[PDB]
Parts: sequence; structure tokens; C-alpha cells
Amino acid sequence: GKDLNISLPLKTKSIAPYETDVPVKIGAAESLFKTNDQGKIEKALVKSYHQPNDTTLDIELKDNIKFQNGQKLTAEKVKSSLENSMKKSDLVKYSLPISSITAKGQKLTIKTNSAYPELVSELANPFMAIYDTDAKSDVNQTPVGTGPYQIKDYKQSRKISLSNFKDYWQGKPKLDHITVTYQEDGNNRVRNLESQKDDLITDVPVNKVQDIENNQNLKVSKESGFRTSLLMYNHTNKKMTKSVREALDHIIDRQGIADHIYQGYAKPATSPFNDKIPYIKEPKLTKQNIEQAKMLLAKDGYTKEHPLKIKLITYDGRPELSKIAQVLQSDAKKANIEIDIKSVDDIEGYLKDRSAWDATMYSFGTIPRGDTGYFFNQAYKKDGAINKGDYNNSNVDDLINQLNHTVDVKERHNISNDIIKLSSRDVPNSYIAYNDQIVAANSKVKNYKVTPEGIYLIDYRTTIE
Ligand SMILES: N[C@@H](Cc1c[nH]c[nH+]1)C(=O)O
Ligand SMILES: N[C@@H](Cc1c[nH]c[nH+]1)C(=O)O
Ligand code: NI
Repeated sequence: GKDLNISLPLKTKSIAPYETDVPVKIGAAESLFKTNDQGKIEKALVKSYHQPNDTTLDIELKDNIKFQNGQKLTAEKVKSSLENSMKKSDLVKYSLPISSITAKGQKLTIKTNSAYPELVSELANPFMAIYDTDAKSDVNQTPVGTGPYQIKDYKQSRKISLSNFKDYWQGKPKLDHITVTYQEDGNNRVRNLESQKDDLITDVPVNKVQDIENNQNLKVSKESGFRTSLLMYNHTNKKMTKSVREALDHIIDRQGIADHIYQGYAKPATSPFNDKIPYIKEPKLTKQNIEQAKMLLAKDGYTKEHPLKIKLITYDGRPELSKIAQVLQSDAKKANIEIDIKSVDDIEGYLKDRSAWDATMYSFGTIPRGDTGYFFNQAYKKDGAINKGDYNNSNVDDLINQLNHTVDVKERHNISNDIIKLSSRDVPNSYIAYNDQIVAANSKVKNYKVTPEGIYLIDYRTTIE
């Protein structure tokens, strides 16, 4: 009828909004702020805000908003949501250095101990989406949000069932039901779309785009966006020396990968951040050099007779990652490295054991809200939530800490470029490609989001005709 089936990669365990951006993606939850289609930060649930000094954020909430269970969105509900999310999530906690929150009616006041200009931007983070902390259901299974579709049932790691929330504050949502199912294999997602088992899929493998394009019942949408694929190193393993990271950095053929593996739907990467961001000063592009890799590896004493052995993790959800792993393995052998590839079903869980891997294929949304600070804090500081390999360098830390309280934007740019320059010397990770997000749908599905932040998908205007 007007039911929509969606097939996504990257199965979840908990679907608490502070554990995953999936509730925001599928239309169940909303943050106080959002980014619009051009990537700029906008008030979402907020009616008005002010910053009377650099440690004070005053917010007035819209007055016409309910949770999906009929409860009013008040300042007190927002206070308990943010406080709960900070308590339960390191990601949220390290992005929001809030010292206190007071609330009355629709107004709340958020304080920090020192200036943190990125605070408003991080309140647009989907992990900071607002839910009813007093709801009498398990937030890990059926969180209650303000979004147009309420989560009604969750089969853990498999399927989410959602229903139209008819009192949604922006307008009557246009679908009756949404069913979301997880499928890690990109080729199966496409087969599900072609056979009409699903209506909307993300992370289309680049080698299926033409097949979908030729189908008049289907359509493909692409967006260059801000997602970067990389090779992430485990810095807790002593064999992963700077010589080893540099060697592997030179075994990668970024240009070749962008052309033949991404078939032109990507650009070769240097830093974490897409070079289409105007103020970023990218480091020099590393070009494949097998001899140099062999040389560097000799420094640590590796040879054809006694090669470096590397356990490399990969996963199917981002479909090109394992294709890259395959060519890395093949090329690395020429440089006296024996790579064992292990593909896993739950990448985030697997990487938690730092004794179980030396490097991993990976992908992250490195600049979702227009500022580089989020990435540096979560990926390059010890215990940052996406720092899977525990990279940390006190000199980089110092610049990051200075960035965090820097208000002048031109100065933020300069410090950010200094962090890029200094950290690149360490090769904390090898950034491979800035790669487009590709979404495909039945041609009857209208008004889903494919925008550069790579987070949103469903909103109250998404429909079926
Ligand atoms: N950050 C990685 C792994 C992941 C799993 N779930 C969410 N993220 C990616 O998005 O590909
Ligand atoms: N999967 C999203 C969100 C995320 C947070 N941590 C890991 N992943 C990304 O990689 O951009
Ligand atoms: Ni991710």
C-alpha cells in the first residue's frame, strides 16, 4: 500500500539513539539541531537560541512537539535525554563537555566550563537525538522519539518495524508503515531491490549502478558527500611501527582504486577530509611505490624469507572495502608482506578486541557537520569513540585541545591544517578514497534524502506514488 521496505548494511545491536544513527536515518528520532541539504547547521526542535557568553547556551524549544507516545517535548525531557545519552555513551560524552543543564517550561540553559564553539554543531549529531527517558519500554529496542515514524518492533540485528506517527509536528507523515531489514552483502541488497522485496537500499556496489540505471522500474541517486574509506592501523600492536604504516601506505594505489574499484565514484584521498572542502590543506598524494615499501620494511628486518605477517579485517557493508583488501593482499606480497584477510559480520564488535587484528578496512563520516573537530576528538584522541586502533600523540593532542576552545573560524582552519600536517607524519591511518554515497530505489519512491552528511534518509515527506 503505502508501506516502504528499506534494506540497509551494518546491522545494529542496541538501537538506542546514543548507540547508532539508525533511528535518525529511518525517521524515528530527531536532534535539537540538524544540517540542511547544503550542510549548514539549522534549528530543528529548537525555536530560538542565544549565546550570551562563551560558556552559556540558552535554548527555547518549539511548543507544538510531542513524542510518539503523546508526551510533550519539554525542556525537562530534553535535559534528561541529553544527560542519559552522555552517561551511556562515550561518543556523546566526549562530544558534549556540558558542565550543567537547567530546564523550566520550554527553556533550557546549557553551560560548559570553558569555551566550546563546536557545542551547537554537536547537538545536531544523530547520536544526540532526543528520546523519552520516562517511556515504559526498553530504549535499546523501541526508543520513543519525536520523528515521523515510531519504532513498534525490533528483531535484534535483523529487522525494525515502524508505524506512521500521525501527530508528527511538521505535518502528517506520508507512509503507513516502514520495514527496515539488514543485509550486509551489497549484491544481495541490489537483488532484493530488483525483485521488489525491498523498495529502497543504500551503499549500492559501484559495479551494479549501470544495471540499476538501465532498469526503468528503478532509479539511482548519488552524492559525493563526506565519507572516507581507509586502512586503519592497530597502534597497540608493537609490530605496527611507523615504518610498517608507511610501507603499507605505499602499497596502496589510490589512483588505481578510485578509477577501477570505485569506477570513478570516488577521488583518491590524502587526509581524512574531502578536498572539496575549500580551506583544507591536503598533504601530498602518496603514489604506489612497491620498492620504497620493500625498503622501509627492511628497516624492521623483514625479507622474502621472513616476511611481515598482517591480519587485516574487512566487512561487506561498504561494498568496495573488501575489493580493496583483495588488491592490497596481492600487491603487498610483492613487498614481502603476507596479509591474511578476515571478513567479519559485526565490525564494531570485532575491533573491540585489540589483540585480534593488526589493521582493518574502515569507513567513516569524517566531517558531517562542517567542522573537523568532531573527527579529531573521536578518532585521534585516546578513548575517542572511533579511535579503534588507539592512535595518540601528545603533540597532536595539544593542537586538538587548542582547537576545541578556539572561536575565530580562520584560526580554527589554521589549527585544523596544522593537525592534518603533523598527524600525517605519523600515518595514523591510510586514507584511501573520498567516495560517493549511492542510493537506489523503486522509481515509485519519492523524497528520501541523499545529502552530503550521509546520515538522513527518511523524513515526513518521503512517500510512495
Ligand atoms: N564506521 C564504519 C563501521 C560501522 C558499523 N556500523 C556503523 N559504522 C562504517 O560506517 O562503515
Ligand atoms: N556509521 C557511521 C556512524 C558511526 C559512528 N561510529 C562508527 N560509525 C559512520 O561511520 O560515519
Ligand atoms: Ni560507521
